[PDB]
Amino acid sequence: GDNKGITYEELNPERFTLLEKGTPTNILIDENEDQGVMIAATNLSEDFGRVSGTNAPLIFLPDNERLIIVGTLESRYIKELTENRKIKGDELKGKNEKYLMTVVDNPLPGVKEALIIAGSDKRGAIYGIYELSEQIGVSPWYDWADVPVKPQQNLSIERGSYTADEPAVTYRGIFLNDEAPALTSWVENTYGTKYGDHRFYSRVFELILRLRGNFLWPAMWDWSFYGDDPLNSKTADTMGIIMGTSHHEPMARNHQEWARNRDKYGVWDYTSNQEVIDQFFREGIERVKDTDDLITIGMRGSDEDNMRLLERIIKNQREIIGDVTGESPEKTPQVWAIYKEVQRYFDLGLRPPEDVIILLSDDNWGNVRRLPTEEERDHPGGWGMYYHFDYVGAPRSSKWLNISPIQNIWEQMQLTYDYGVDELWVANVGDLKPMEYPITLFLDMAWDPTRFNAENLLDHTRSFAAQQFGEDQADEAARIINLYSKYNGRVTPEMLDRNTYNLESGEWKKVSDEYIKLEAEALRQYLTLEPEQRDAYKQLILYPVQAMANLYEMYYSQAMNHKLYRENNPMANYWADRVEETFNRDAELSHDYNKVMANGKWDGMMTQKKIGYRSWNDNFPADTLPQIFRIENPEEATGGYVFTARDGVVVIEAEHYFEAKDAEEAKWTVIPYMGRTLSSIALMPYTKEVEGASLSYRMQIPDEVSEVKVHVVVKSTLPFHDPKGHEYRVGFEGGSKEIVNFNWNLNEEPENIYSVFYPTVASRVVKKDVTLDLHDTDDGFYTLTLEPLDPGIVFQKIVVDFGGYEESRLFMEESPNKRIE
Amino acid sequence: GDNKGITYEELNPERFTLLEKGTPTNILIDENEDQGVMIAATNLSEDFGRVSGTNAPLIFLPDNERLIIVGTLESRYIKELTENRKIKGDELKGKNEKYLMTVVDNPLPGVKEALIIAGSDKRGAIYGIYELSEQIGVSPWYDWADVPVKPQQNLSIERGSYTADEPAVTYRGIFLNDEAPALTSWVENTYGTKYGDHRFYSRVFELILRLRGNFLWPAMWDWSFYGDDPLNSKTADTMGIIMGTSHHEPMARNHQEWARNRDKYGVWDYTSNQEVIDQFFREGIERVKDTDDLITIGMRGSDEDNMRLLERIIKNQREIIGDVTGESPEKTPQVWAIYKEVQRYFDLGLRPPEDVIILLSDDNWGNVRRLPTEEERDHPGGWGMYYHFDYVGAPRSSKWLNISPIQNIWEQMQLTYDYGVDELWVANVGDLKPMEYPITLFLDMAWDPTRFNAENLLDHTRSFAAQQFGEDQADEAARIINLYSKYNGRVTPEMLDRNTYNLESGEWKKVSDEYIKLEAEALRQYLTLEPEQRDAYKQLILYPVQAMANLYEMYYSQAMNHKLYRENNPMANYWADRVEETFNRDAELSHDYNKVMANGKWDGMMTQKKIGYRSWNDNFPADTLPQIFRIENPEEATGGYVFTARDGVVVIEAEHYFEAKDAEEAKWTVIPYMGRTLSSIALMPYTKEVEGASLSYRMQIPDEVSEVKVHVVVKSTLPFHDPKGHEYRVGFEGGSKEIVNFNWNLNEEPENIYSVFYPTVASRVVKKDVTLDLHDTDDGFYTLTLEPLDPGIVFQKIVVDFGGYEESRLFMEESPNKRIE
Ligand SMILES: [Ca+2]
Ligand SMILES: [Ca+2]
Ligand SMILES: [Ca+2]
Ligand SMILES: [Ca+2]
Ligand SMILES: [Ca+2]
Ligand SMILES: [Ca+2]
Repeated sequence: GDNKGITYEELNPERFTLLEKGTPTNILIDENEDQGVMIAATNLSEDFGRVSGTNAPLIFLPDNERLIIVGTLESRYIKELTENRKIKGDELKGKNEKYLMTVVDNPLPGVKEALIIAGSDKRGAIYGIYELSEQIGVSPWYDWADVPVKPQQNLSIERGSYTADEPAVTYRGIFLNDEAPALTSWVENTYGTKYGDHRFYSRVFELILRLRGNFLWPAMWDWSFYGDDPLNSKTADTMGIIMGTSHHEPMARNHQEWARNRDKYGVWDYTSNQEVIDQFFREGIERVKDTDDLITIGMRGSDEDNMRLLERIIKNQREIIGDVTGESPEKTPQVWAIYKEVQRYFDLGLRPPEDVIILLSDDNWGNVRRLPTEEERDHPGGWGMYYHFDYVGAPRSSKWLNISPIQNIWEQMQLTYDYGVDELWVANVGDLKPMEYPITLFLDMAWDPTRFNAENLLDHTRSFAAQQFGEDQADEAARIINLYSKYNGRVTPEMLDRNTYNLESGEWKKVSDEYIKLEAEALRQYLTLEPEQRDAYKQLILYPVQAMANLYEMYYSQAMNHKLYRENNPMANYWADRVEETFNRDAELSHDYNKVMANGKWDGMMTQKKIGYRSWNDNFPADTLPQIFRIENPEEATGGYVFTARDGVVVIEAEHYFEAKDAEEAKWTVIPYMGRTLSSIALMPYTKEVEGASLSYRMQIPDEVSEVKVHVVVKSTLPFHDPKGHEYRVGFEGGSKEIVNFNWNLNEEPENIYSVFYPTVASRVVKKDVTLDLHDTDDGFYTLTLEPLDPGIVFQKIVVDFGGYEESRLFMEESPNKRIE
Repeated sequence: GDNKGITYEELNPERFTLLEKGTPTNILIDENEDQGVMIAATNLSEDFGRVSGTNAPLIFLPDNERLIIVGTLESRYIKELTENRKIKGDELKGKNEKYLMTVVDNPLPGVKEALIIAGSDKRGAIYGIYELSEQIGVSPWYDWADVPVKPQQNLSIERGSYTADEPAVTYRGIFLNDEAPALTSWVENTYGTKYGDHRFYSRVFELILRLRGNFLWPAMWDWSFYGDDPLNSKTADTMGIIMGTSHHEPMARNHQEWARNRDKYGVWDYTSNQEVIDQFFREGIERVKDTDDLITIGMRGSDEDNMRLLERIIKNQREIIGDVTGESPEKTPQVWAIYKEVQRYFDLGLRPPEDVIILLSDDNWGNVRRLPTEEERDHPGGWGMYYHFDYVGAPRSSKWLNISPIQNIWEQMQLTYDYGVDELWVANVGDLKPMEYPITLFLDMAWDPTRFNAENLLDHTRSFAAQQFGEDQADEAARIINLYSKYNGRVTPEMLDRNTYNLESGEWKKVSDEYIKLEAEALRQYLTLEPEQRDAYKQLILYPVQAMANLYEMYYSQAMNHKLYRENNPMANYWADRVEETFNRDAELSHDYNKVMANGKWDGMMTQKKIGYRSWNDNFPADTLPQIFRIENPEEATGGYVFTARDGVVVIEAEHYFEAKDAEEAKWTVIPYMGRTLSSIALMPYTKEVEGASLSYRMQIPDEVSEVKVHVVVKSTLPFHDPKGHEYRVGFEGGSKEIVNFNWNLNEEPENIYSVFYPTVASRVVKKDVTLDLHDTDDGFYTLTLEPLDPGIVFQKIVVDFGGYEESRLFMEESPNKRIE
């Protein structure tokens, strides 16, 4: 985490041994230490168990000659080292959330050598403990993304003095929100509770602390953090998480505490229900009195009368705080949120009391609305920013996957920090998963925005990947995380549909093929992993990539189906099938995530519907098959194709004729897939005469064109029946025709054998061209005919060329066309 | 194989039980049966072992009341059933290679019920036995492609009478050729022999017989089938394989028998060394006297004197055959090959004796050169066709993978059969692997070409896939086999290079992305397989697909590297890296095939070099890295980009400026990957004034253009500093400029909030356009400048539009450009 390259997998005299032949060195702690530090030290002890197979013993007396000595500045053992100048206590005293990690010789009598982890306060000590956890190899995501722990037999750590200094943002954390159906289902499946209890939140707290955050807004759609379980707040307070509430939840009451008793409580109008709402406020403050939770103040129900009533609500709330806490209101931390109604009041002069944090919000889509000017930056209480990775509302909700590329988060948050907003940073994380990477980035940036610039963003992603998957996997894993996040930034999954990208220009095909290419790369990486890494890889990379590449292909296929159905081309049916198959594959992938991956550990987390949005909300029953169209009796829907020119050319796959007239006995037969592109078409069988047979093609050409060059691509058939060679006649109906002999020189005569013969047969095709004058027509429509004059001619592709011809192995993209009857 | 849907996985009173609760029914055979039939029956007995865990007992007396009774028409038990009209003996007597498979009640006294497998001759009986093998689920490829056998506890087979009738081609088989280094290395690794001995060939024979072929040309570059091991011919003769030799190996002597003693033997000129060469011929015929091998006749060293000497050689060879065999020469089967020199002699009238098969050849690339006319079809000896899946020679060798799509094989071989060529079909198969599928198709077609037409080719591929991988895998496995074979038909791997496909038109990207998409589909299928199917899938599908998709991407990357290096664009370095990585991946894939897959069983088979061809032959040391180019000091090779218009537009990724002038303090900073396409560029940090800063772009426009529409795409930044909004100035240097305010209406005012505000911020970008008159310039070069007037403007993309603009999510493909200094 903080300090890279200081822990080694083998021992050394000038390094400090953390683990030797499977035996961990013991951890010394003051048995009366802050309990949250003790919990973290117990987690560290188990972290040594995950590494080596045996927990590091947690002792209360220096029984041993080598020790890991942990604690706060005021615990008995740490206090003794600072007093004896064995540790630079000045670097910690008065500092916020800071640790000092260093090896010292003879720290205590009877102890020869120790690693010291001293915190300026309880969170500083917890953070230093979790730094050691990451050194020995336990990712913050070891539980919440199943990131396995590499087993070890020996670990040593370099001497030196290490710290993360102080955090740059005072309160750094997350907001569980948009939490139904995913997080709520997962909690009910895991804990049996239709609410979040202290078991669930304890698990959330440990993750936030390991990530070095300190702050949480709890889930509140249909839950109440404070009311549902009395141990919720007690656990948060003990463990070291600062709790808060969102914008319109004043005075440490969760919204649902009012809603669940809306009939008993009244109006929520401060003018009529004033003493009912005052008592509401008071009870809340009483619940939190000796915790350090952040208190939202204010309220949302003429302009000057509104500004006055809000002024009264606030100073009323602050006398209630004074009353309950028994000390002046500024001794309790407070936050006041700017929303639309009160944004006007602010610009007219309205400010909270100056010790109060003023919380700003982004636009629900990751862009900051408003930042302090140089005159407003003065505000002694400072400023907050609320940022979205997930949103329910306009113009359409995004509830499914990560949509927040790393560049976007950084670009707006670096602006936020440079304008002086550094008291509170809190991110809407949805159900938490699958926002694991943007959460890590956002908290790391809140710790020290200074270490992030444009040139080094991806270094962060790389270190993240090396932590989750090992050095040897990190470059490629980070590349894929960065690139899929970028793709998801182009358009949310919920707003992606058949019309998002340009079909005719090739843009749709490009972005669909490129997402599938990303999937192929993720699959190759997946196959190189050890089995114990697969679930973490699926959660962090493979499922978002596979689900998005499948979703892109579904809508790309739908647009392809609609285009071909309009054109009356039976190929629409193939694309209808692909829409069905990909749509079902979406259900297969999320079934795997919920039920099979990690033995169903995350069942519930991936139940959000995403296919079938018609408005902004997800109030449709389930994932729904995108509408598709089918051509009845397709194998009889042939011929009748008419082409329009495009870019100085008409390019024609040979089976898309207008009409075909057969021979006596021999019939035009298309050979599916044959040749370089669509197919081949030939008179079958090769034993009958071809007299009178023909293929004809209908095409529109701009009347400005007076002569064309016709290219005809056929299979490199050799002259098996007659060494004169095969000929066919080619020309426009009512105009000039020429006869082409395409293989007279495909033989082993000395002048042919290597100059032409072996070159064209190894290529498998023959291209010939004639130049034909274009006679005048009233409508611009022409009929090109192909009359074979020998048996066995396999026609494949035609291009009539009047400027736009491009040399190419496939003979160019087919021009626009339609089918008739 | 022959009869589908007649074997069931559970028992039934009206079906015949082959396997019951793990116990197989016994196989009755005449203990004095033809030994090759006995070997096949022993293989059938072991096939029941692979299915159920216990071999079917092979007995010589009807000890049991239910039996599988097998044998030739003249074996004692079969002979008794035909005599008692229990079997329709008339349907078999006189017939060639035909079996009858049918359930009969009370076949023999003491036997209540039996499945009878009666052959018209030894191969007919062997074929009927192997039909039952496929019914119970043992693929012909169970050994040669590790196709696993589904375990069973119960099998029953429907009553009825089943046959494959008689084969349509008399001799059907393969030619091991181009066999070094792959097949030779695999044989040395597996058998320790620098030659093919009877252990190796016995394994080849069993495969050919299970595939229902009967013919082999043995490996002969540096081996001698007849001379290297005396059991080679004896095993072929016993087992039932007809042996032959290639065109210029007359009289059952392999070429190397002459070459290894070229100093002792002389000239190989029938005029000078006549009695030395006569004795050569005689010894050969003596070796084969009572086998049924096919004898090549003729010889290759004025025109009328040549036709006379060849006439003399032939009738000389035929008196030698008469002498050795003691019977007239026509009682020994003979074949005479047409090659170039003697093609003239044929058209002047020269024919072999009329009992001799006249062997024709394709062009070494799968196209038939010459077929009999209606007058020549008369030839009583009939005709052969030699067909290539592999070739060493012009214009360049193809030695690595399958290059023969199913459509091409069928289209030429159906022609071959319809013109009366049906005595000998033999395919050059290289090292045999990896031609497994075209071999199966080619032999199946030789058996009965009648059942193949254009509409049903892929049904064959589907049945093949269902046999190797199960019903549930068959559609998808066949789809991939068909599509990769088609791709390999476009250009051989050896002739593919950076120049094969069109780069500028998008064709190269298309075919590279589509091969990778095929790989992604193969990988998804691979993950659904049972572990015991993985090696067969890798051999038949995953390795050819992965190796080709990697090879395509390597050369596509090389062409991309060369284009960007020419343009002096540092992005060439990324593509240089991809060439290196893909080139090494080619070595990783074949290492896996040789050393890891199937525990190294096939080590040697995939050692052919394929990257580095400069001429027709593979006489370079090893796979060699394609040449790539790198730009030194790349992160300082920025700016200086000049664009040329294309298709009525100039499309510009914002970081490709010509020059950038910074502000006081704030500097132009590109944010890699940010936005929808290449990147974003912005003045950093957002706290300093932007006065005087600019980005300028140089572009050439046709002088016919008099006004343009300029689109500028920026990030949807909101007016955080000033609700007036952000502005930038945009215009041409020396011409008109306009000022754009791009976010004045991005707010929650009632007229903005849902009409524009939430729509554009959810899209993350803002596009604005101005219309600017185009002033005259002598050279057609223009400079467009972008001057930001507020902090925090994130520029992303520009398009100057004069006709060619297309609405698109990515704002079109960047126009041609170069970098300067
Ligand atoms: Ca969600
Ligand atoms: Ca501050
Ligand atoms: Ca679903
Ligand atoms: Ca080979
Ligand atoms: Ca015949
Ligand atoms: Ca190699």
